[PDB]
Amino acid sequence: SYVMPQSFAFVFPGQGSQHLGMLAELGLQQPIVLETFQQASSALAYDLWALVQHGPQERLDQTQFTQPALLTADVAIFRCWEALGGPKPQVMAGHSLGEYAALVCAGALKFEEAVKLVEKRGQYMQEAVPVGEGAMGAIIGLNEAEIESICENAALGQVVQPANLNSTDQTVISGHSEAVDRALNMAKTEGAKIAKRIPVSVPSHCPLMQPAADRLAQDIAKISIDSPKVPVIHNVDVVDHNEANIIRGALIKQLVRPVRWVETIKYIEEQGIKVFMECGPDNKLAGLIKRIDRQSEILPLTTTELILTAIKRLTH
Repeated sequence: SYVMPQSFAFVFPGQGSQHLGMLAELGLQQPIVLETFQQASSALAYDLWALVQHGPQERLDQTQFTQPALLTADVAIFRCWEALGGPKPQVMAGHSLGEYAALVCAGALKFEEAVKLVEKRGQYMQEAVPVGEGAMGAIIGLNEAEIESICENAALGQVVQPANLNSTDQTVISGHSEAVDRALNMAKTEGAKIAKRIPVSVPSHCPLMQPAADRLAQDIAKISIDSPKVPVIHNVDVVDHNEANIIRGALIKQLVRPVRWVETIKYIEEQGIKVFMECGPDNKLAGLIKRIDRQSEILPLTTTELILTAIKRLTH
């Protein structure tokens, strides 16, 4: 008899969630995975599946490859969810690059257009800061206020600021490499449990990305955007938007402003949604969400069995 399904959100991972061989199992099980990668490959003009399966590692980890790889992986998983009978989520959110996946899956952006766009996003971001001059760092155990103060004191004329607000006591900072190091050292001085560089060159979500944002804005103006059919909560402002130019603004501003992930998760939970499906490879967002709320449930979707389990959970 009738069972009201649990409300749920899809969360789409970004950078950091890529790995060689990702989706290999799902790719054997579900023809739509290879078809999706074929679509992406036609847009990119190289065999993306081959790159993701065989690498090399260093290749996959370069931004211009990571971005289309992860967008494609996230969309492939969404398509498998739908193919296996999964219903629409009540809301979607993606972490940085993941926001593009959310917009593709919400029907706002055409997949192959988005693939090309995120390749450009990666290319432009890579080029924004000369090699070695930027950095990102993870700080665990201090709150945002404490970290903001640290960044202000460490900057000394350079850029360093909160970049990803990931969980309540987990923040990534971004900026000039020297300033990031100064800030991380101050964070340790102030009692951070961890204050460490992350292995990226590109200082995303800070004003050093402005040159990339300017370039991407030109491309984004040319891409057709439809109103999302499922609300997508944007990183930059923690709200959904229906209007194309407002979505464009949100995507461009995203590059230079922090990813407000903890506020996004809190917003979703305040709406009564405590079941999250991680629509992509790896379990990085589950890690964050569980820290934000230990009572939340985050379900992986990386195999047919996991997808079917997740679908069943909605009514059981």
